Order: sequence, then C-alpha cells, then structure tokens
Amino acid sequence: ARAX
Repeated sequence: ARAX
C-alpha cells in the first residue's frame, strides 16, 4: 500500500 503506502510502502509499495
């Protein structure tokens, strides 16, 4: 999500 935010990281990927």
